[PDB]
Amino acid sequence: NDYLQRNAIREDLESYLREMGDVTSSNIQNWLGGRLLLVEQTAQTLARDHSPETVSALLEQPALTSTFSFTYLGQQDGVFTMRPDSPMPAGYDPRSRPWYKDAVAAGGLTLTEPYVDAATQELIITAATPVKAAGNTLGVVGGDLSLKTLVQIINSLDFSGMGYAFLVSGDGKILVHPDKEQVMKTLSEVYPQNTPKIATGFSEAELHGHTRILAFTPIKGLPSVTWYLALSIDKDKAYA
Ligand SMILES: CC[C@H](C)[C@H](N)C(=O)O
Repeated sequence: NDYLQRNAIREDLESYLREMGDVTSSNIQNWLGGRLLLVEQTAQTLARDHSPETVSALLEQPALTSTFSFTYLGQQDGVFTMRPDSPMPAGYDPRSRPWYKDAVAAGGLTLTEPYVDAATQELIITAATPVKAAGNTLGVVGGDLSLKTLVQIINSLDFSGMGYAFLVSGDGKILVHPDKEQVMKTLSEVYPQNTPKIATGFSEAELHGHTRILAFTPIKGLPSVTWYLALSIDKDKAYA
């Protein structure tokens, strides 16, 4: 009867959303991965040669400057070198920054959560890794990514007009979202009454007057972090 057909329709939809979540998660994994690779390659080059002349020429290579807003080296002694140039706030110390600390704590590649950029003052995410030469940490290489760029990547398609995608941490922190007002809120703040759980399937919740279906897919291949690709789908539209 109705209930079994209700379930048949629901499972069909969940199957479709699962597919979508999978290949969308892979897409963002692979996009982020190319950037992680540049940072890794850059740090490994610097481990062998970090003279001021090499640092300058390296950070100026177009494969970096056309990929990141800024690419930079923060050294163990606090010295900072960045391309391209920017006005910089007084007091700046790269060793105090989230990207530096996250990279050293991970002992290798990392992605920060959004943090307030020192110069542009906007939220950004950074790919970073320590520069290690024979066990000696010389400093950390970082490359900055705009949140705007990331929302574009995971929202390449509009899911038949059913909804959109966002990024969220395992602890429920919204990292990247089409709605700037939702960024760095938690799932619990956005959904105080009936909070979607990250494990391990599908949830309904109410947003802006409408029932949405939320589904979370792990993003693999992100070193040191546990992030999910979330689909947020208008429920009534989806079943139509
Ligand atoms: C100017 C920005 C620097 C390079 C980095 N994104 C930071 O805020 O620490």
